[PDB]
Amino acid sequence: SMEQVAMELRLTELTRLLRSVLDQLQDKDPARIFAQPVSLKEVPDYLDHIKHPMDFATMRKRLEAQGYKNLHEFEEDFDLIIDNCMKYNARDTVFYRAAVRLRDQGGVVLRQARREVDSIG
Repeated sequence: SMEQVAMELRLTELTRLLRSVLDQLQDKDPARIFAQPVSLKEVPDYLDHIKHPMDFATMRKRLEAQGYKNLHEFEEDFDLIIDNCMKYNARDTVFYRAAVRLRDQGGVVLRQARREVDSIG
């Protein structure tokens, strides 16, 4: 139908906007701490600690499958990256500190994305 197409165009344009958001967020992680899944070869007990792992590569796969229906879902995944790290790692670690900086800096990017999504429908 024409409505299904129009809806698919909306999802495509959301995907385009989320792709730019994701690039902007990932620039706030220049050390690449959150680029890839925590290795279960190198942290074999990780899933005993963290029940829903997340990372930027995993978000990118979902994005490119148009797997985010709205900004809330995308933000949920970004928040998992930060929150998982802040639980697994202690406060006095480069990992925890990198998460805090990503959260603080990403907040700005996400504040305007919310406005752009409400604005452009």
